[PDB]
Amino acid sequence: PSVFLFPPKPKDTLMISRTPEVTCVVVDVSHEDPQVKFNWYVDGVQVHNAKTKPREQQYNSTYRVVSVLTVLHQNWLDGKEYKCKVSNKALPAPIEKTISKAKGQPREPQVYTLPPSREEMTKNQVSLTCLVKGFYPSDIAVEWESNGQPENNYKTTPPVLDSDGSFFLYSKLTVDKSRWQQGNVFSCSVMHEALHNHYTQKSLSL
Amino acid sequence: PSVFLFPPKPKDTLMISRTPEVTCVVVDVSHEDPQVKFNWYVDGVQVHNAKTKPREQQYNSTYRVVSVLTVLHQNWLDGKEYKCKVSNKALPAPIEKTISKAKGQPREPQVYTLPPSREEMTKNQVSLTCLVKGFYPSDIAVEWESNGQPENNYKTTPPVLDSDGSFFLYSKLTVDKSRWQQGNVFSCSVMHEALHNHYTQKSLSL
Amino acid sequence: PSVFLFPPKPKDTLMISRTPEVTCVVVDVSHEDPQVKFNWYVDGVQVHNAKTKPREQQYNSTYRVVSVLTVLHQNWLDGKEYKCKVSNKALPAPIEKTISKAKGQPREPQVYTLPPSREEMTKNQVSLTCLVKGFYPSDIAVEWESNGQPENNYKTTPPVLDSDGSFFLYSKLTVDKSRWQQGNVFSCSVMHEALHNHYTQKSLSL
Amino acid sequence: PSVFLFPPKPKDTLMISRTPEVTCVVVDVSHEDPQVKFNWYVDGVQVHNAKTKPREQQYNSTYRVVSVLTVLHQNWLDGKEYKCKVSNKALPAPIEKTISKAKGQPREPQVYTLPPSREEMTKNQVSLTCLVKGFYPSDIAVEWESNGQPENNYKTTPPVLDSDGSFFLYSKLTVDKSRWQQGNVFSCSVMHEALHNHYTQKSLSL
Ligand SMILES: *[C@@H]1O[C@H](CO[C@H]2O[C@@H](C)[C@@H](O)[C@@H](O)[C@@H]2O)[C@@H](O[C@@H]2O[C@H](CO)[C@@H](O[C@@H]3O[C@H](CO[C@H]4O[C@H](CO)[C@@H](O)[C@H](O)[C@@H]4O[C@@H]4O[C@H](CO)[C@@H](O[C@H]5O[C@H](CO)[C@H](O)[C@H](O)[C@H]5O)[C@H](O)[C@H]4NC(C)=O)[C@@H](O)[C@H](O[C@H]4O[C@H](CO)[C@@H](O)[C@H](O)[C@@H]4O[C@@H]4O[C@H](CO)[C@@H](O)[C@H](O)[C@H]4NC(C)=O)[C@@H]3O)[C@H](O)[C@H]2NC(C)=O)[C@H](O)[C@H]1NC(C)=O
Ligand SMILES: *[C@@H]1O[C@H](CO[C@H]2O[C@@H](C)[C@@H](O)[C@@H](O)[C@@H]2O)[C@@H](O[C@@H]2O[C@H](CO)[C@@H](O[C@@H]3O[C@H](CO[C@H]4O[C@H](CO)[C@@H](O)[C@H](O)[C@@H]4O[C@@H]4O[C@H](CO)[C@@H](O[C@H]5O[C@H](CO)[C@H](O)[C@H](O)[C@H]5O)[C@H](O)[C@H]4NC(C)=O)[C@@H](O)[C@H](O[C@H]4O[C@H](CO)[C@@H](O)[C@H](O)[C@@H]4O[C@@H]4O[C@H](CO)[C@@H](O)[C@H](O)[C@H]4NC(C)=O)[C@@H]3O)[C@H](O)[C@H]2NC(C)=O)[C@H](O)[C@H]1NC(C)=O
Ligand SMILES: *[C@@H]1O[C@H](CO[C@H]2O[C@@H](C)[C@@H](O)[C@@H](O)[C@@H]2O)[C@@H](O[C@@H]2O[C@H](CO)[C@@H](O[C@H]3O[C@H](CO[C@H]4O[C@H](CO)[C@@H](O)[C@H](O)[C@@H]4O[C@H]4O[C@H](CO)[C@@H](O[C@H]5O[C@H](CO)[C@H](O)[C@H](O)[C@H]5O)[C@H](O)[C@H]4NC(C)=O)[C@@H](O)[C@H](O[C@H]4O[C@H](CO)[C@@H](O)[C@H](O)[C@@H]4O[C@@H]4O[C@H](CO)[C@@H](O)[C@H](O)[C@H]4NC(C)=O)[C@@H]3O)[C@H](O)[C@H]2NC(C)=O)[C@H](O)[C@H]1NC(C)=O
Ligand SMILES: *[C@@H]1O[C@H](CO[C@H]2O[C@@H](C)[C@@H](O)[C@@H](O)[C@@H]2O)[C@@H](O[C@@H]2O[C@H](CO)[C@@H](O[C@H]3O[C@H](CO[C@H]4O[C@H](CO)[C@@H](O)[C@H](O)[C@@H]4O[C@H]4O[C@H](CO)[C@@H](O[C@H]5O[C@H](CO)[C@H](O)[C@H](O)[C@H]5O)[C@H](O)[C@H]4NC(C)=O)[C@@H](O)[C@H](O[C@H]4O[C@H](CO)[C@@H](O)[C@H](O)[C@@H]4O[C@@H]4O[C@H](CO)[C@@H](O)[C@H](O)[C@H]4NC(C)=O)[C@@H]3O)[C@H](O)[C@H]2NC(C)=O)[C@H](O)[C@H]1NC(C)=O
Repeated sequence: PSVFLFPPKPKDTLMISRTPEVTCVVVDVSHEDPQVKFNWYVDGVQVHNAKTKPREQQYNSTYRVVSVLTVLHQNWLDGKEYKCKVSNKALPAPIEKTISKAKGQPREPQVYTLPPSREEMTKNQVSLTCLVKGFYPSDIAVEWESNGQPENNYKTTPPVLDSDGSFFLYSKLTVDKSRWQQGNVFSCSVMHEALHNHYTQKSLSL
Repeated sequence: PSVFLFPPKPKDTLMISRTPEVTCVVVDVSHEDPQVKFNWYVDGVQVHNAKTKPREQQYNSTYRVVSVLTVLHQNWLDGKEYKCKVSNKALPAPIEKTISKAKGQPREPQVYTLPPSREEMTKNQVSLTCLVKGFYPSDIAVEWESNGQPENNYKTTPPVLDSDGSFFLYSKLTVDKSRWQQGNVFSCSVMHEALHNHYTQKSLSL
Repeated sequence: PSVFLFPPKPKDTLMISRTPEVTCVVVDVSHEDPQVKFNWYVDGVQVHNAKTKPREQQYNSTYRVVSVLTVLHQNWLDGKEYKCKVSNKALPAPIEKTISKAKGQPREPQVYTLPPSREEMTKNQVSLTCLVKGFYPSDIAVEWESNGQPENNYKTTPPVLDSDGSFFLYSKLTVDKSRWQQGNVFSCSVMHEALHNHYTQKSLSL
Repeated sequence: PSVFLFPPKPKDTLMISRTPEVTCVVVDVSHEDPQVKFNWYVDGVQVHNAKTKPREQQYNSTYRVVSVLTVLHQNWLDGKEYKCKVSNKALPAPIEKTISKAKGQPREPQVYTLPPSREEMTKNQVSLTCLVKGFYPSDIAVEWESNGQPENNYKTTPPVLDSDGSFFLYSKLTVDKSRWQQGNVFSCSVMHEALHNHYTQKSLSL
């Protein structure tokens, strides 16, 4: 019987709108010793009931019981260590897996905007590109805006480790040629931990 | 013995960095019946221990006991009704004061930037002005940036009710003439509930 | 039982036609000790009967007795300290609340009128704005005139302290686009203590 | 006991000099039932001995037995389905995991090379970028050359699915400013299934 802690999705931490949650999961819960008793400790103080809220589930030939605890942004972004202390009878001595954003003197993500190669103009749909480099840690979200209104045709590579011990990632927003020539202004937003107001925006036009 | 609920400061709600808190206070707590027992209910479910955390305090010729409960942005911005149910013996039937951001189909704050009257150029320190109008509700924060770096010399009128049932407010950033002539770019940021990404920025230059 | 002194409205002080009055008010006057005896002292000499003139009034579960004393412009603008010395039997030692408007070197507000950001022109109703800065003390009132006739659509932020130890405040007069383009002449009037003839007017047009 | 099939590395498939191999691996092989009997079938006909060649290995508290089969370029690029049929006594009915790379009409990536945003020039190290889009299937590898000699400072995002059902990926080669200004010629090489000679190269310079 082994435990697994799950950090929250980025998007949900960086925004005041969402509810980011830390997830703890237990798999391989023997039919004979089905009792699992979760114990959550926030940094140090037990958050007891806090928000923990499981359910049981039959699976493989075993069980999978998942218990969830809500997290306060503030605390997370500030590194409060979150701890899961799960207990069973089959198990010998309760397992205690832990999890916190990975400490690490943050690096202010650099963000540039790059236009389509003359070459691409040859086709009926050009492609704009905004590289987001040298930031830390991975957590970060990118979104595109052509005005106040944000666009649809766009994807975002996940991050890769650079040599700096830094991070970088790209994002494409394919756009119908006309648009681009008709010199419209586009902007890719980058929300992250170190951006002064957890945000910065750049723009591409003609 | 009467109770008073206190909504959180704007700044602390709109940002993922801060810890916005709802404050409940009891004044006029008779020397003979000093026992006050707080009961907090979130929307409906009692948050029992949640985060409540008071202390007693001798004052006037009476007592003032303040108990505080932490609030999750999400929930607040979404209107969860927060309720304080205070009880004493002197008091007849516990008092139950409540409090939630004031419902009200929000209005996307319009934000413009205005330069100094030719007339002001006459002095050794000009003044830039960004009006923030027609938004709702009052909650909103304004900050100034000349580059990535944010400035110091600046104040922000509180809001006033307009005819629209809307709100508006101004903000000055006095700046040394040279600066202004040396065509530097300035920007006043407006963080609010309805701004797509809870933010928008405008700029003033030459 | 607690007393509250009320300085006169600005308009009423700065003009020779109005009668500006200082108001003293008593709240929570216990049904058993309803006797309240007003004692007015101007600067030093008791103004005894002067113009004091109350009446009694039953309220929530208490009484609220208001007594008023007329003030001479001259004396006020010159700083004569006005004092209210209220006495009751319930109360221990009569309360003596005082009131004079600000101490110090009044300063001449300098006023500028500013037009609507081109951007605002995009809408069906532009907005004119006249900042009134660097004045002392807060006392001051603003009024709008598009001709000899003054307008209606307009509000006035209260003052905020600046760094000069000075004061400033703004005022909006939203106006329907056409009229503004139709190059009409508008003026925001500023009545204050240090304006030569306790007034000054500026205008905005095309 | 569970089996895992491993497709060959791209470079090894697209080139006539390398030997690309499909790998089959068995984990959690119980100390009591350590007998694992590998059965390889190419597309349909069992390749019996073919080239299969394992060995046993003790691990955590279990065994991990890896057996490898060499693959003919031709057959692979043509889609021959490769199958691993592993059997043990502990296990109930042998596991048969399969593996062939993608089905469908491969598509010819179109490649563009893009320069660093003027803005980047502000720093001590610019960054070159060549987007590789609209290709199928994911299989593909990129390499950088500044001459005949290929560089080191560079990473390569994995692919992401686009809307065409196509694929695209980027690759950064940070380079010290001077060199870029010193107008040196750089080229990013793209080896893939549909590139005429399973290759194509583009260059960036001044
Ligand atoms: C009997 O059956 C059970 C389930 O049955 C499955 O069977 C298979 C065949 C399948 O086809 C289905 O039929 C069915 O799912 C078995 O349970 C499994 O038990 C495994 C252990 O034996 C366990 O392995 C771990 O898996 C980890 C990740 O697995 C992902 O993939 C699953 C399927 O795609 C998915 O369901 C999982 O949830 C998980 O994906 C991510 O899960 C998050 C939880 O919800 C989720 O988070 C969300 O959270 C917020 C909250 O609202 C919000 O929802 C967000 O959207 C979201 O972020 C993620 O989104 C979600 N992703 C997706 C795409 O949904 C894997 O990481 C583990 O790796 C570790 O184990 C190695 C092996 O021992 C170690 O060597 C490694 O070190 C590693 O752990 C390291 O930990 C270190 C510190 O913690 C790190 O430094 C290091 O980086 C880690 N290493 C790595 C490389 O990760 C591990 O393999 C399975 O997850 C579990 N399945 C499920 C679903 O529970 C059961 O075991 C069976 N019995 C047996 C024993 O055979
Ligand atoms: C014995 O002494 C006690 C204290 O002693 C005081 O004595 C005086 C003379 C003083 O000089 C000192 O010696 C000492 O302070 C007495 O206690 C007082 O009891 C009063 C009742 O008798 C009570 O009146 C209410 O006051 C409300 C606001 O008062 C502010 O001002 C205080 C002093 O400046 C300040 O300390 C208060 O805290 C409060 O200011 C704001 O307080 C928030 C609480 O901390 C604070 O919030 C923060 O929260 C976050 C959390 O971290 C973060 O900290 C943020 O930074 C921050 O936002 C605010 O910042 C803080 N502001 C500042 C500048 O710090 C007043 O609003 C009440 O008005 C209501 O009452 C009227 C009369 O009955 C009603 O008619 C009105 O309707 C009104 O209630 C309405 O409610 C509706 C719905 O709720 C609304 O629709 C409507 O808008 C409301 N109306 C209005 C106009 O408000 C009320 O007057 C005093 O506050 C209390 N003082 C203290 C400090 O507790 C005790 O009473 C004495 N015995 C007696 C009976 O004589
Ligand atoms: C009962 O009840 C009540 C409640 O109320 C309610 O009720 C109901 C039933 C009815 O009946 C009524 O009453 C109401 O509705 C009570 O009483 C109340 O309350 C209180 C007491 O407690 C008071 O006081 C408070 O508040 C205030 C405000 O007020 C104001 O406003 C209002 C509104 O509107 C009004 O009404 C009033 O009056 C005021 O004002 C006004 O008045 C004046 C005079 O008359 C005016 O003027 C006039 O005159 C002139 C001459 O020339 C001219 O003519 C003009 O035109 C006119 O008009 C003005 O203008 C007006 N305005 C308006 C608004 O309208 C406040 O202020 C206060 O406050 C205080 O406290 C706080 C806290 O503590 C603070 O903050 C502040 O500040 C103060 O104190 C102090 O002060 C100082 C100065 O600045 C400072 O510095 C310091 O610091 C402070 N301290 C502290 C602590 O802080 C208060 O609070 C009220 O008012 C009342 N109401 C009425 C009616 O009035 C009672 O009590 C009960 N009973 C029992 C329970 O006991
Ligand atoms: C014991 O323990 C262990 C743990 O671990 C650890 O430990 C230690 C002690 C040591 O010893 C070791 O082991 C380590 O460290 C265990 O085992 C383990 O774990 C597991 C089992 O459980 C496994 O598996 C998992 O993971 C995976 C990953 O893997 C990968 O990676 C890694 C890292 O590195 C490696 O190692 C491996 O191998 C892999 O890969 C690799 O390999 C291959 C082959 O060899 C390669 O290739 C090669 O070959 C070629 C030919 O030509 C060439 O030569 C090249 O060059 C070479 O290299 C490759 O490349 C490599 N790579 C790397 C990375 O390196 C994963 O994958 C898996 O996953 C799964 O599951 C999940 C969940 O479930 C999912 O998601 C996925 O997906 C999968 O499944 C499935 O799949 C499919 C496909 O896609 C899908 O669709 C589906 O959906 C799915 N399902 C689901 C549910 O979802 C897994 O998880 C591992 O691996 C191991 N490790 C090792 C060593 O390996 C055991 O178990 C224990 N015991 C007991 C307790 O029992």
